[PDB]
This record gives sequence, C-alpha cells and structure tokens, in this order.
Amino acid sequence: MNVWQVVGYKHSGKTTLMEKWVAAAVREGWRVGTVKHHGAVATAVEGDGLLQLHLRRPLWRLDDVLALYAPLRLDLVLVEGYKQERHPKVVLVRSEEDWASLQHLANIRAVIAWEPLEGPLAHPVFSLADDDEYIPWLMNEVRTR
Repeated sequence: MNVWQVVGYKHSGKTTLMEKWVAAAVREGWRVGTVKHHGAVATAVEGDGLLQLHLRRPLWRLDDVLALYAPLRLDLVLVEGYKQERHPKVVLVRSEEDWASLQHLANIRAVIAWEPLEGPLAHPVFSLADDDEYIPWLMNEVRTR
C-alpha cells in the first residue's frame, strides 16, 4: 500500500494538509483511506454501502488498521500520527522548537511550517499557506511511488 504519514503537534496545520490532500486524491479518482489517532467487543451498523464499525481491543497498532484496509484496493492511505512508524512522512511545525523535537523522525520527506526554520535542512520546506504548491508536489511524490 502507498502509505503516507502526517505528523505534528496540536494546531500545527495537519488538519489543513489532511483535508486538502484527501480532496486532491479524491478528485483524481483515487481510492483513499485515512487513519487518525483519537461492553460489546464489536458493533456494526450498515446501510447504503456505508459500514460503520466500533471494535475494541486492548491496543490497536497502525498495522492492525492497515491490515483491515488491505482488502479494499486503496491507492493511498494517509495516516495522521503514529510518529514512530516508518512510512514516508510530512512533518508540520509551528516553530523551530517543534522542529527540534520532530526532526529526528524516520523517512521525513517534507516539512510544512508556520515560519522559516534555522540551520541546514535536508528536506523541502513549504509554508502552510502554500498548498497550491505542496499539494501538487505531494501528489507527484505519491505517483512516482
């Protein structure tokens, strides 16, 4: 599966990125899946092609969720959070301070920030306001799989 992660602290801009990225993928006609980290064991309500499920387990790992997505022939799965996982990721930062604690994550492909960052940077950095540029860039990154 083509899995990508969106990581960042509260109000970093991940909601804006997730929304715009999902919308562009949908417009291209892609089959998209998203995962976000927040007494019957399981409940399900179904109607009109839409299945709603509530499943309980001591602990859900991202891989448990992606295993449930496997059968759905998805072209792209956008994951918000699970920063320890190693899928290619876009890091959203509000400040140099946010970046200092997030720069050591694995497989970072790009940074979208509120302001410019200090020191050297091995990844392209975009302004959160510049989606006209980062969305087409990201879509291309996904396509060139």
